[PDB]
Amino acid sequence: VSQVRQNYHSDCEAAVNRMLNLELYASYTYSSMYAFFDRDDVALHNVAEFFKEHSHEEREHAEKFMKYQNKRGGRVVLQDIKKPERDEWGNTLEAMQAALQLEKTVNQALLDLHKLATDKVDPHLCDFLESEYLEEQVKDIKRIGDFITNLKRLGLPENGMGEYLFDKHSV
Amino acid sequence: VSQVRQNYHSDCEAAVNRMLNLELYASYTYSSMYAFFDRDDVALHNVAEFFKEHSHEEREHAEKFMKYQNKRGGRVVLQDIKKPERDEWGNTLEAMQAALQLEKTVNQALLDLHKLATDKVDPHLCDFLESEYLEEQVKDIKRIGDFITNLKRLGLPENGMGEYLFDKHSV
Amino acid sequence: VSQVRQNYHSDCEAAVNRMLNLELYASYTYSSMYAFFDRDDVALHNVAEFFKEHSHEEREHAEKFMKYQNKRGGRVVLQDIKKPERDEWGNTLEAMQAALQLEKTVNQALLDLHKLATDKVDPHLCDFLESEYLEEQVKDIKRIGDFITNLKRLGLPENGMGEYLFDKHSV
Amino acid sequence: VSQVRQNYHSDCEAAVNRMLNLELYASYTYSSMYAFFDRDDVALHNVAEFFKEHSHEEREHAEKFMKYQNKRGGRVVLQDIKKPERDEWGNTLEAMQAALQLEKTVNQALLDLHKLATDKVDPHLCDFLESEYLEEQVKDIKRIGDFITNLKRLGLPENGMGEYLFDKHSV
Ligand SMILES: [Mg+2]
Ligand SMILES: [Mg+2]
Ligand SMILES: [Mg+2]
Ligand SMILES: [Mg+2]
Ligand SMILES: [Mg+2]
Ligand SMILES: [Mg+2]
Ligand SMILES: [Mg+2]
Ligand SMILES: [Mg+2]
Repeated sequence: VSQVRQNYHSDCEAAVNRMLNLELYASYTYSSMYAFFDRDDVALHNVAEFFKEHSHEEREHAEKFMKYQNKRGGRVVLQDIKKPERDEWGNTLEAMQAALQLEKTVNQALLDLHKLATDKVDPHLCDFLESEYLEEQVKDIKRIGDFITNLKRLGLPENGMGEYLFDKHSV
Repeated sequence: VSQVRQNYHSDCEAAVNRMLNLELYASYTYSSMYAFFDRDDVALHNVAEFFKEHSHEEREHAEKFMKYQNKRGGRVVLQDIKKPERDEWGNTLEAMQAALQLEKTVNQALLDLHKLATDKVDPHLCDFLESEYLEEQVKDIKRIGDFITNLKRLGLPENGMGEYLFDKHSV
Repeated sequence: VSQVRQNYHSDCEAAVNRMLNLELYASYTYSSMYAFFDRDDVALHNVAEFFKEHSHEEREHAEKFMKYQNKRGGRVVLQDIKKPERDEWGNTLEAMQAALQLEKTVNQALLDLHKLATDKVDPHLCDFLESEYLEEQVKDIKRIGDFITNLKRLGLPENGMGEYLFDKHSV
Repeated sequence: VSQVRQNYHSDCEAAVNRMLNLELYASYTYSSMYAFFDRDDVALHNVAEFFKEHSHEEREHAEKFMKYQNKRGGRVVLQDIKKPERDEWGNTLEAMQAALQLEKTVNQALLDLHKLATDKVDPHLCDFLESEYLEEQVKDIKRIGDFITNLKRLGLPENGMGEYLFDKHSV
C-alpha cells in the first residue's frame, strides 16, 4: 500500500473510481447533446454551447476525482466510457429532461458515495464531496428545472417560436 | 414625556406606529411573491427580483418611520407582522394585481395619516409624508398599472410566451 | 412534488420553514433594540447601529433559507412574525444579555435542524448549515459575550460613564 | 406696493420680520455660549465650537428670511437685537438645557408663522418654512436632547471627568 494512505477504505476507493467513470459518462452525454444542437437541421447554437460547457465541467469533475484518488493513496482504475443512451435528442425540452435525469443520477451516486464515506468514517472524503460536488449539483438541478418549466411555458414540444426565443433569452 | 416632543399629537404617534406595521406587512407580502417566482415550477427570476427589491424598499420605509418617531419624541411600539394573505400567487398578472391593491391600501393609509396630521396641525409630519412617501407611491402605482396593462396586452392569464417575454423585457 | 426535489425530507422542509421564521423574529427583535437606543432619552447611537446591523443580518439569513428551500424543491410557507418580547430594553447591558439569549436560542434551533438533517441523511442541508450559519453564530455569541464582560467591567447597571464609554469604544 | 407682491399678506410680512429678529437673537445667544466655553476657567473648546457653529447657522437663517421678504415684495424692517438672557452659562449641561429651550422657542415661533401662512392661504411661505426650517429644527432639538441625556448619564452637574469626556467624544 501507499505510504500516503491513511483512513482510506478500499470500498471508498472503488466507489470513487466508479464515480469518476460516471462523471466521464455524463460528460460524454453532454458532448452528444452539443453536437445535436449544432446540426444544421436543429440549429439552436446557444443551447448547444450550454451543453458543451457542461461536458467540459463534468470532465473537470472527473479529473478532480483522479487527483483526489492519488492524494489519498488510492489507485485510479479506468473503465470504458459507454456511448450515451441516445443519438438524436429530439428538441430542447426533451434534451433538458434527459439532462435533469442525468444530473439526478449523478447526484444520487454522489449522495451514495457520501453515505459510504460516512459509514466508513472518512471525514475527508465527506468534506470533498460537500465542498466540490453536492452544492454544485443542486445548483445545476435547480437551473435545469427552471429551464424545463420555462420551456413548457413557451409550450415547447409543439411551439417552434417558443424554442427559438428560449435560445435567445434563457441561455 | 420626551423633552424633545413639541407639537406632536398622541393620535399622530399612534397612527405612525400603525403605518410602520403596515409597511412591514407590505414588505413581508413582497417577500412571499419573491419566493413564489423563484420556485422551480414558476421560474420567472426577473419578476422575482422585482418583488425582492420592493420588499427591501418597504422595509426601508418602515425604518424611516421608526427614525421619525424618535425624532419627534414619540415611542415605537411594534406589533406582530401578519403573514401575507396568499401562499401561492398564481402568475405574474395575478401577483401584479395583488401588488396594485396592496400599494393602493398603503397609499390610502398614508393619505389618511396625512389628513390626521393636517387636522392636528402638524406641518412637519405632513412634509415628511409628502417628501418621503406620497410621490414614491404614485410612482409605484403608475408603474404596476403599466405592467398590468402590458401583461394583459400579452394576453397573460392564458399566454405563457407572453409571460416569459414580460420577464425578459419589462423588468 | 418538485421535479427538482431529491433526498429532501418533508420534516427537514418544515423545520427550515420554521427556522426562517425564527430568523425573522430575531431580526424584528433587533429592530426593537435599534429603535430603543435611538430614543432621545436613551441616546446610545453606536449601540443602536450595532443592533440595526444585526437586524439586517438576520433578515439576510432568513432570505437565504427562502432561497435554500426553493433550491431543494421545498415550498416556503410563511407565518406571522411575533412582536419582540419587550418594548423597552433597559440599558446596554440588559439589551446585550437579551441578545445573548436570543442568539443562543437561534443557535440551538440551528443545531437542532442540523441533527434532524443528520438523522434524515441529508448531507447538503448539513453543509449549508455548517457553511452559512454555525460558525457565524459562535462568532456572534463570542462577541456579545465579550461585550457583556466589558459592560460589567465598566460596572454597567449603575455606572453611566461606563456605558457612555462603551458606546464610543467597543462598537 | 411692490410690483412683485402677489398673495403676500401684510400680517405674514410682519411675522417674517419678527421671525428674522428672533433668529438673530438666537444667533447672538449662541455667540454668548461660544465665548463662555472659550474662557480659560471654563475651557471646553469643542463645546465652544459647537455653539459657534450654531450661531453662524441661525445668522444664515435670518439672512434667508431677509432674502425671502424681498422675493415676495415685503420690506425688511430691522429691530434691536436684545442681549442674551445670561452672561455666564454655568456648565455644559446648563448651556445645553438653555439651548434646548431656545430651540423650542424658535421652533414654536416657526410653527406659529406656518399656521398664520396656512390661515392666510399662502402656499409659498408654507413650503419655505417646511423646506428650509421645520425639519432642520426637529433635527437640532433631537440632537440637543440626545446631548442632555448623555450629559446626565455622565452625571454632569457634579462629575467633571464626565464633562471633559463629553467634549472629546460627543462633539
Ligand atoms: Mg458532476
Ligand atoms: Mg453537474
Ligand atoms: Mg411604502
Ligand atoms: Mg411603495
Ligand atoms: Mg441567524
Ligand atoms: Mg447571528
Ligand atoms: Mg433657526
Ligand atoms: Mg436651529
